[PDB]
Amino acid sequence: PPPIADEPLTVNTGIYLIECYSLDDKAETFKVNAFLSLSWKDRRLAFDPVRSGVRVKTYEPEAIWIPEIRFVNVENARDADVVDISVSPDGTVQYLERFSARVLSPLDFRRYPFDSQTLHIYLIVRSVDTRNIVLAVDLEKVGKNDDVFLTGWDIESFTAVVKPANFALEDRLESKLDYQLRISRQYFSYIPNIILPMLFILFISWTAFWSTSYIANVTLVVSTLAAHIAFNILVETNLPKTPYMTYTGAIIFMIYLFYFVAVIEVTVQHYLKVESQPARAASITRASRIAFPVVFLLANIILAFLFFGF
Amino acid sequence: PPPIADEPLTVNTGIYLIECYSLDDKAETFKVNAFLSLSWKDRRLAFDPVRSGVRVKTYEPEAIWIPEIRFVNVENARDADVVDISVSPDGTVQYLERFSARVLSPLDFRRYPFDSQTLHIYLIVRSVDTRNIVLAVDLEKVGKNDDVFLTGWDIESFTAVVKPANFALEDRLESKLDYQLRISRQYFSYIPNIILPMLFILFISWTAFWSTSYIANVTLVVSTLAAHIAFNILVETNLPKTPYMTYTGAIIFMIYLFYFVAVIEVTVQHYLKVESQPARAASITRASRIAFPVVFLLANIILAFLFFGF
Amino acid sequence: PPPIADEPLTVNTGIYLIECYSLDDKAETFKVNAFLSLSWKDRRLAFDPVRSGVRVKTYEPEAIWIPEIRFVNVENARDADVVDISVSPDGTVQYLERFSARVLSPLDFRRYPFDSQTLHIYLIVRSVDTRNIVLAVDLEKVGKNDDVFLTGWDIESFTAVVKPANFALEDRLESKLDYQLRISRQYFSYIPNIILPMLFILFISWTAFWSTSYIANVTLVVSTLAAHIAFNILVETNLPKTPYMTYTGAIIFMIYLFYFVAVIEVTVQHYLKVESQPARAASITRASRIAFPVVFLLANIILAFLFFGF
Amino acid sequence: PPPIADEPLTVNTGIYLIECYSLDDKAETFKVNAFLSLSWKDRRLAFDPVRSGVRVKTYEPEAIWIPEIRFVNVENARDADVVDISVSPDGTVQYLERFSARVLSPLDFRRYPFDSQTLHIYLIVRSVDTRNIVLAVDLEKVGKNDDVFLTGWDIESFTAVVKPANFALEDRLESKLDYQLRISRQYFSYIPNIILPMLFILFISWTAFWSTSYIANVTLVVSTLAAHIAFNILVETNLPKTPYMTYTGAIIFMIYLFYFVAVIEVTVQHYLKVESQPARAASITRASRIAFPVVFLLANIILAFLFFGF
Amino acid sequence: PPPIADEPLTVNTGIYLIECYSLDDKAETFKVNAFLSLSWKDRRLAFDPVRSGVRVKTYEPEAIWIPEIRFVNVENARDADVVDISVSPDGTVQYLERFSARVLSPLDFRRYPFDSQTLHIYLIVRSVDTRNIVLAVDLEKVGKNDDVFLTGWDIESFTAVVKPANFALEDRLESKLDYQLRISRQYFSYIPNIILPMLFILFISWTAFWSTSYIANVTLVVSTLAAHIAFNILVETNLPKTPYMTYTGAIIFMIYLFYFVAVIEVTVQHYLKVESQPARAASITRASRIAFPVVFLLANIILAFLFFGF
Ligand SMILES: [Cl-]
Ligand SMILES: [Cl-]
Ligand SMILES: [Cl-]
Ligand SMILES: [Cl-]
Ligand SMILES: [Cl-]
Ligand code: NA
Repeated sequence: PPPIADEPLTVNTGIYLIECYSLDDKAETFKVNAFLSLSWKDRRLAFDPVRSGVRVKTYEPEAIWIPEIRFVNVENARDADVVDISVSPDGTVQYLERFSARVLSPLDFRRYPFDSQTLHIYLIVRSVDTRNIVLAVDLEKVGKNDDVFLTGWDIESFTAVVKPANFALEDRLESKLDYQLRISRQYFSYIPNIILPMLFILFISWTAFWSTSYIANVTLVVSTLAAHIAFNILVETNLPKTPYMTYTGAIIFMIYLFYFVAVIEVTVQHYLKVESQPARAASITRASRIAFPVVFLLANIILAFLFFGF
Repeated sequence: PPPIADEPLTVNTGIYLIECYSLDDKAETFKVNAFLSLSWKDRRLAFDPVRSGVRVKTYEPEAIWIPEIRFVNVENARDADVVDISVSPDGTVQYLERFSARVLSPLDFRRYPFDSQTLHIYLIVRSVDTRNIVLAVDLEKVGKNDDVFLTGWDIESFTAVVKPANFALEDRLESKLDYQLRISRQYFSYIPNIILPMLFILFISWTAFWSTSYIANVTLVVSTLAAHIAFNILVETNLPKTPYMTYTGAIIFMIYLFYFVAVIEVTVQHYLKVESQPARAASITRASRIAFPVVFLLANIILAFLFFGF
Repeated sequence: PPPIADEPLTVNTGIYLIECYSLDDKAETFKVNAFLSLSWKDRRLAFDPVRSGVRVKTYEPEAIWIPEIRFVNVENARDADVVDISVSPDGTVQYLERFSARVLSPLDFRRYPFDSQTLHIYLIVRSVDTRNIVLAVDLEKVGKNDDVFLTGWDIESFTAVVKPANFALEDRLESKLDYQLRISRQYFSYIPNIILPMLFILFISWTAFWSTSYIANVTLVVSTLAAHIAFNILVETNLPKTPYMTYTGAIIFMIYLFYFVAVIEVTVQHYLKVESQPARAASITRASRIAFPVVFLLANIILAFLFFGF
Repeated sequence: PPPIADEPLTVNTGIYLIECYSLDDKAETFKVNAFLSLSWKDRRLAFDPVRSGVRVKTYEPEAIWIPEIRFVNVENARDADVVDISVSPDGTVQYLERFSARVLSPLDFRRYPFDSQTLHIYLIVRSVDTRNIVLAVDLEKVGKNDDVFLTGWDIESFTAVVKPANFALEDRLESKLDYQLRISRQYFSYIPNIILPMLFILFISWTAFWSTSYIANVTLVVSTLAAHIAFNILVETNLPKTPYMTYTGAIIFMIYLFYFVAVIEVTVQHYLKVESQPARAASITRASRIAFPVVFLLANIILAFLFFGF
Repeated sequence: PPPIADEPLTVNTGIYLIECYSLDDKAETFKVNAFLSLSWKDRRLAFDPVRSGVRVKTYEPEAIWIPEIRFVNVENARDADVVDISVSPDGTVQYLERFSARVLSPLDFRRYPFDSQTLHIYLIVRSVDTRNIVLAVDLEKVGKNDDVFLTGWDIESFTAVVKPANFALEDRLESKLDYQLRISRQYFSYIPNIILPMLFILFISWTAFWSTSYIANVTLVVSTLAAHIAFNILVETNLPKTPYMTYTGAIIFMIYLFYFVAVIEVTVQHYLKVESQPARAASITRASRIAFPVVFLLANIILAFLFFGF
């Protein structure tokens, strides 16, 4: 029974985040729990405060026509309880539900761990026999409690794109809204647990530049190479497989390269010094001691600029 | 109460993909979210545009006879919300639901990670008292939304096989339709994370051909063997166990052989060179320095041709 | 309202496998999706083709008395949707449902990975006021679609044990039927990924018989020992804890022993050859070179006979 | 509408275990599938065999008053299908359901892997308008199926404590019954997969007492220590964190000590023999060769006695 | 349709914890099973004990108006069974349900494993047309059974904050109540499994100060470095990623630093002693032997004070 109309029906939406949680990097999903609030004019429900009863009447959902509002990107239909439906004298219906869903929104891992993400909640409504278009009432979209926390992320803002995207799908009009939760990863913990140990085992690796023993050098460089393989695995398992190159994906690969030519060096110095050519072996190692750290820091400046400063 | 009929009821089908997600290589399952669209003529519902009310009349599912449409490959029956049901005057019914399922479709791992897959969604309907045959009207089959993304995969196309498979099952005829989602894996991230590190440690393995010390060579070759074991484990656990040989399964196995024969060699060189026979020790080691890369690259050309070019 | 009867009621059962999947070795459970088909005579529903309507009458489940058929081994009650109910003029009811459950059946790992299993689906019905006995209609019993696949398994047959097992449970007579799905693991993939690498690292361990270097030998034997521990873990974690000895559990253990006495040997040779007693050390090692492969191949002949050929 | 009562209603309870499964040591939960049977006198339901119908008639659950029987230690309320309800002419009601739940009962890990547990299923009933008390009818509590199995566990018995604990909770009387499933871990597989390898790498560790080589000793003792850490990890991840000390927790911890002072020995001997003090170095090592196995074996006697023999 | 009122409707609340379980550190959620008890005056229900039946009358929830009481920090709506509804003649309703939910409360990992937590359960009710204020009756709040246990945690208390926080949300008043479960972690098992082994491998690492062999020293220090990397991973994977520094995260990091300068030292000793400057190379190593344990103990006092002593 949609309200009989001379024009497009505006349903006013707002979302108030109550709890936010389980951001899944591999899955690129997050779970949300909130108030969805809808409001629309059905004048067939209009009344007189004095002549009709009291100020607002409440109906349960089976009474009224309610628009079917679905979230566009969600694994399953949201789980919702209807909190209230209240009709105002002029025919204004105010609906409030409390819902929970896990949303599917893509993530950009290019600056990971140093990445910020903008999560989307898309609302659509589909027209039949009268047009529906969604729009946002900003006073009920303000959207967060001060206790809302998303673990391991700082929550920057929750807002909505006010103009909907109206389009045709299978010979009917659909109206879509984009709600945006922007967040920034807390990169802190990555430093003691990942970045710094990586660095230590690399530096320890090239400690072999002040040594002449082939077996101690092989032992060093391959030990440290092992731990770097473990860190690459540790990191890679908690990330999805991207078509593109992440920032620490880049530095981790770069590191593989430094390990390779460090092994080339130790091998070459050893060969030279069983060739009775210790002058040239020694001059290579003397050089590496400067070359390796410097080219590392240069490559890292270049890399960092490439990912962040461009 | 089926529509009483003069011959088979054609149910016209379509699927419009909204979301795709959770492609599970081990499970060989993927999760889909879509519009299922059915239309059929039940003339008992035919009516009067002028005499009765409005142009098109709408029903809820409890009123009308609906055909029972099942998916063949699914863990469970779909979770569906009925979006709308609309009947036209001549008795044409248009049914629209939004469903979610995890589909069970087999995958071919032979060219993995460079593999391409065709996922299937099967619709069957079972007849009673008159035959039902499902068929596809392409305008509601057009499938993909343009933002459908399957993480770590490129979605190349979504189409439907127009001719249904009509056959006999338990003394009634069933009609089955095959919808096909073709996709290709994104192999990129495999290169920095698996292939290149694998190659690097194999090369580091061969650095022992320019050394004469048994212990540094053993240390080298068994260390790199260790990391290669780790890679074959990492790779193998994220894959199902196939009756056939996968491409990177082949290259990984081959790598095992190069490790073994490398060990045989270092062992042999050391033995010869404690046998007071450095002429043949040195000549073996020198030979291997050319032999191993050459045979590796030849084996890889042979293999790549074997898997892809065949 | 059970059919009032002059005799114990035969419910004819049958199962048609549509989907098979998720065989979980650790849990010893597998998931199935199929047709359950029932037929029984309720004469109260009997009617006349000529005077009564025409040939077959259809009911909803709430119309008819339906027998409660439960699966004996299932974690939870199955999820079933009723496909059809058809009554024939004489009072024969033909019921058809589509269900999905995870069946819980024990597995025999003695010959793992080279092993066959017989999976069971048990149906009971519980009698009241009239006896129920279940039995199978063999032609509504053809079990499979030609598209059923169980990952990592070859499906040999799906049949039903024709004579039911009738017994008393909680002071009433219950009737049980045994449906049997026999399967054999595809051992292929175990060979390149587990078995052969295990062997290689064992042989690599034995190169220490051609070396007199204590440290290169200790390095060898403990390195490969490490890899064998890793393989033991890889295999055993994907298995349940059996009260008995699995086949590859045995060979993995046997391998542990060969590693131990290899360490003993390496130890004894080094000790003998630092006491200036190299003659007997050398002849020990010489012997080992023959003994270890000989006793390995023998122990394995013994074991393989013991598990499979006995 | 409870049965009109001149006294407390005794509901007679019984449970028949059908399937048992998923004992989770970490969670301390197990999953059960069984018959719950209740019986009580509701005289309001009394009737005349001759005047009324037949001997006994059947109800669906909302016709009759049924007691609300809940499991006390359980994650969520059970999933139950009501199998039958039968009222006897005198007003005796016999209720039967088949339920499935995961039960939460604590486990005692002190003698693990050699530990036995008693799993509990607790029933409460809560009074209104007349007191309800649960009590146990042993003839329908009788056993499990004889095919009931709990993986990697031997099932000792299933019995019930006949006297209930009737007590006050939130100003009404609740009656609680304790059903006890006694079980014993099957420790077998722990011996080939955990105990024996642990020992082997420990002995291999002590092989360094017959060596004077500093580096072969460090390589030995440190390699084996690595594998022991791997075992400690493997074991501890499948167990919950106890405020107390387990048996293999003790054994593993002890082993750490033996590795440590083994390292101390190796270090002290090398130091002594670069002090040109080989007399006492050799005498230390010579002693260790006896002391380590002896103090180990006696410490194990002490430990075993301390945990098990009390 | 709430009870018609001249003032705010007070719903009196209480929670009695029955089972507690699944505290999840990374998710920062825990699962609870309890009694929710609500009581309020709805006078429309008032009655005469004598004319109608008995003293107190019972309803099913669908008859009466019940307040919608929601939990604030919870993932999905709780699963609830209504245990009892009892109306007193004056119109006082006493409602009792048994619920289970996973609550989402933040955790403070700063002193981990030595950390204490206060978990929160928040109840809101939302006003319409009459104010609702939740408040708590202490007698049905007693909250624990003497058997409530949370694995790996000791439970200090369960209480509720008596004053509700009444505030305005979306132009209706909401009343919120704070129940507090205080728990403290059981750190015991962390000592044998994590802390002490970490310490052993660090000490074993420092044995390299009593040795002059470069290769035995790098073998020592990098082996132990490996095992410590493994401990850091073992710990980090069972913890969430905090914006701050945890206590054992701090000591783990500090340990990394000690490994780094141990490597620097070992490297420097070797370099000086191939530079023919053994006097103070040796005197450096002599110093390290005291310095490292002393600075370790001072850094640990400093750190421990810093975390716990404030
Ligand atoms: Cl050297
Ligand atoms: Cl050598
Ligand atoms: Cl040697
Ligand atoms: Cl030495
Ligand atoms: Cl040295
Ligand atoms: Na070494």
